[PDB]
Amino acid sequence: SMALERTLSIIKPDAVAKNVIGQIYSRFENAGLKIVAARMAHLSRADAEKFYAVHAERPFFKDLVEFMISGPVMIQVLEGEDAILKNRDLMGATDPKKAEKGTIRADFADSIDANAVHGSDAPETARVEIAFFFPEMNVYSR
Ligand SMILES: Nc1ncnc2c1ncn2[C@@H]1O[C@H](COP(=O)(O)OP(=O)(O)O)[C@@H](O)[C@H]1O
Repeated sequence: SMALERTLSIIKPDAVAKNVIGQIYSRFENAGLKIVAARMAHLSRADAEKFYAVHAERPFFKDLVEFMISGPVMIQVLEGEDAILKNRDLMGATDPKKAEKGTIRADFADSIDANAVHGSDAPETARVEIAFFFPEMNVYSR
């Protein structure tokens, strides 16, 4: 057995607009991950900037923020064995052109400029990202 983990997932505005929330949810659920918190939201500039602070110096920072506030997102906490890595494996590489066939990014995105999904990349970032978007009373382990 591996540790039971929680990770923060975002279906970005591109995939929400494509109306493929359900298909992406089924990738998680069929992989053995459970949706334990969820909310559709529309991020403010400030919140997007805070959430992606780690990339504040990167050349893509401005574009990322404008993209993430361009329309509603679907945010969820995924729980299961090895959830953090499992989610990342389902998402695929940052660049959809380089992502493996069958990943969410390969299947639902075309360029790095709009790449469908976010997932926490480590235990530490998972904790911070979950607490950013959900109070613990609105996360329901099962
Ligand atoms: N060169 C780029 N141009 C536009 N957006 C980018 C670029 N690189 C990264 N991004 C955006 O910033 C997000 C976070 O970057 P990063 O954490 O490095 O990738 P990942 O989301 O695969 O963990 C990416 O998922 C993507 O939406």
